[PDB]
Amino acid sequence: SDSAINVMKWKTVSTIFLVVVLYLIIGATVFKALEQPQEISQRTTIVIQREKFLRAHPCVSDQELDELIQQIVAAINAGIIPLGASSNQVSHWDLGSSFFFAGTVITTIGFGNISPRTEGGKIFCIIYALLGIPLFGFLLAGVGDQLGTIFGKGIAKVEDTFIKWVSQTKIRIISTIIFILFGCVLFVALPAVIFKHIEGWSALDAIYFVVITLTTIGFGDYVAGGSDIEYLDFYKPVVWFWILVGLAYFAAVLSMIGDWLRVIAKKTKEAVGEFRAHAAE
Amino acid sequence: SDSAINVMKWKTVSTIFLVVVLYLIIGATVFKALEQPQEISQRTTIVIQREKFLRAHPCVSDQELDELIQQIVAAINAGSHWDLGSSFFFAGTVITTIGFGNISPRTEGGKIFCIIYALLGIPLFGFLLAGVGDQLGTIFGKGIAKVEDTFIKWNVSQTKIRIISTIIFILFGCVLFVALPAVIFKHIEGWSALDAIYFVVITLTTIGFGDYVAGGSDIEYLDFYKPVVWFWILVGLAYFAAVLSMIGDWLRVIAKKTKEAVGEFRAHAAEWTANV
Ligand SMILES: CS(=O)(=O)Nc1ccc(C(=O)NCc2ccc(Cl)cc2Cl)cc1
Ligand SMILES: CS(=O)(=O)Nc1ccc(C(=O)NCc2ccc(Cl)cc2Cl)cc1
Ligand SMILES: CCCCCCCCCCCCCCCC
Ligand SMILES: CCCCCCCCCCCCCCCC
Ligand SMILES: CCCCCCCCCCCC
Ligand SMILES: CCCCCCCCCCCC
Ligand SMILES: CCCCCCCCCC
Ligand SMILES: CCCCCCCC
Ligand SMILES: CCCCCCCC
Ligand SMILES: CCCCCCCC
Ligand SMILES: CCCCCCCC
Ligand SMILES: CCCCC
Ligand SMILES: CCCCC
Ligand SMILES: CCCCC
Ligand SMILES: [K+]
Ligand SMILES: [K+]
Ligand SMILES: [K+]
Ligand SMILES: [K+]
Ligand SMILES: [K+]
Repeated sequence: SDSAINVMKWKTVSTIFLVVVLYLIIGATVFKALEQPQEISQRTTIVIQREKFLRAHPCVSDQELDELIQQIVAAINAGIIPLGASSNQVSHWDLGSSFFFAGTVITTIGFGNISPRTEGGKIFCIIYALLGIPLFGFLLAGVGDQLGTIFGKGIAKVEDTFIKWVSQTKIRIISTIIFILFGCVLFVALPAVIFKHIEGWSALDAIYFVVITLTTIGFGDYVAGGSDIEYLDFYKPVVWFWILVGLAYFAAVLSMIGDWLRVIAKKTKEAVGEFRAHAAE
Repeated sequence: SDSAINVMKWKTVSTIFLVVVLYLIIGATVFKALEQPQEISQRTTIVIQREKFLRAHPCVSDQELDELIQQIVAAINAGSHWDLGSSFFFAGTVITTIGFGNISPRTEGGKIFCIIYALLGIPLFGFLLAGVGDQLGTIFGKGIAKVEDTFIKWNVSQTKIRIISTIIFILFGCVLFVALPAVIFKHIEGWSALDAIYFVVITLTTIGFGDYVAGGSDIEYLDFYKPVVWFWILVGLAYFAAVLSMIGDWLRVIAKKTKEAVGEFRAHAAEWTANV
């Protein structure tokens, strides 16, 4: 009965699909609740700034002012500092910043502050990604293993001394607390602190940046290394290492969260099974 | 000997690490080769536009121009972006981890929710994309039963015909999830042929720079378009997940082969040099 299990499978995929549809709608409405207000205040007050300089200089043709801004915003995506007081500039595609970019491709973070303009750069980026991504995978997989076997020796010692007057599958609960507790210190708390100090971001922004980057979402609204500050270059390498090990960590963490849902889902599926079966007496 | 296998493992991780380091350096140098030129041409010609705009409108003094650009850079950090739909789109960029980021949260609350929404969303989406995988896999599973019947009752038989199947997967696959959608994008968005395919690959690999985004400009869109892209993403992401996984396995193989080919090169360099 091969098609008997296939009918069961399509029934599962579909309910999850609808759960995910529903999840997007909830999310959609909570984001627009949160962001539509500040957007409206900032759009009224940017038209306030506009009319102050629109009529304060009528001798500018005035259909060309919105065309000027289009030439600035188009050119900001390639990354420019168009000013008289700072017309000498650093490079976006120097030795290092192209090494950084290559990293955003293979990890699939893809911040995208810097991205290829040349038709060749795009064609190479496509080739570089398709071979790079799988390749990086194996490293991040091995970075997983090692870091796993490190914490494997770390729980042998702590599941020896906590052998008091002891269940097997309940000491699993105490281990996974030590994974999340120490884990959020090493790959989230401590690095966010460093970022707060070095970059000059808010406490929230750092942790946000940590999570957005290590989940490989990589908006790129904040980027470590991104501004022209000073930089120790003890710094930037330490971040490469952080990324290597942080991405490993979040891969597990997300995988745990995944399994918790599996469980929560059985429970809630059989709780509805109960709710129907009693349905008022 | 438990530490005997651990030393083997760290030896594996390291060579891969150095391969990946080396891969970034090659890549680094090919990107800078490619992009440092266009950067220099665009920086000269943006200072040409700057000094041209003082002269072509002398009404503007040099001191108000630097104040204007500060109000544009201020306004670049904001930009409706968060309408009914575009917040649904955003939520999608979070869970798929494409994360284009054309639209991103500014409010301290939006960031805090985004963190919570991502950590529970990402794993959840995974299961769907996993199931979308299965089904699409079992569809093409019936599709190869029929085509491995009519071609396996005659010419050159087994162990080479696996090579012909995986060509049919990639050939048809690149039509449905790369060629055909890029065409539609060329027509609808008005991108170049290259840009479409670039956008397809950048998005379906979940890299998601966001230098191009389907739906992103303020054009008349047909109500039918944007949903059809949601579906494409759902099934395209599934496809590329396998494709990347294949590419991964090819490397596994290429790596054994190249490891034993060096094993050969050494072994003759040996018993050609013992020959005195
Ligand atoms: C805007 S810029 O391109 O001109 N400036 C730079 C920006 C960032 C970096 C860099 O390497 N940061 C650490 C890092 C490393 C690897 C990965 Cl995947 C992610 C991260 Cl955050 C370097 C230069
Ligand atoms: C400045 S804007 O944000 O308002 N413009 C938009 C940009 C995109 C969309 C949209 O729905 N695109 C289809 C789509 C769906 C889900 C995912 Cl993950 C990716 C994609 Cl490309 C809508 C508006
Ligand atoms: C296991 C219970 C569910 C929630 C556990 C949350 C702990 C991890 C959060 C990491 C954020 C750092 C705290 C903020 C310090 C300024
Ligand atoms: C100084 C400002 C610090 C702000 C700390 C707020 C961070 C809270 C993050 C929420 C943790 C989510 C855990 C549950 C996910 C399953
Ligand atoms: C010891 C591991 C060797 C693996 C090297 C694989 C190199 C892949 C190059 C891809 C050619 C386009
Ligand atoms: C990008 C690198 C292309 C392949 C380079 C060859 C790998 C050398 C290490 C193999 C030793 C077994
Ligand atoms: C600009 C400094 C970056 C040096 C990189 C060193 C570690 C790379 C590991 C992939
Ligand atoms: C976060 C809301 C999910 C609701 C799911 C309902 C499935 C029976
Ligand atoms: C002192 C050890 C450093 C911890 C690794 C993460 C650093 C950003
Ligand atoms: C070299 C033995 C394997 C463990 C090494 C960890 C080094 C950070
Ligand atoms: C099999 C083709 C479906 C996706 C094409 C439309 C996406 C732009
Ligand atoms: C047109 C340049 C091609 C780079 C591989
Ligand atoms: C919020 C989840 C509801 C599942 C029945
Ligand atoms: C707007 C969501 C529809 C997905 C097919
Ligand atoms: K921008
Ligand atoms: K991204
Ligand atoms: K991005
Ligand atoms: K990603
Ligand atoms: K991404």
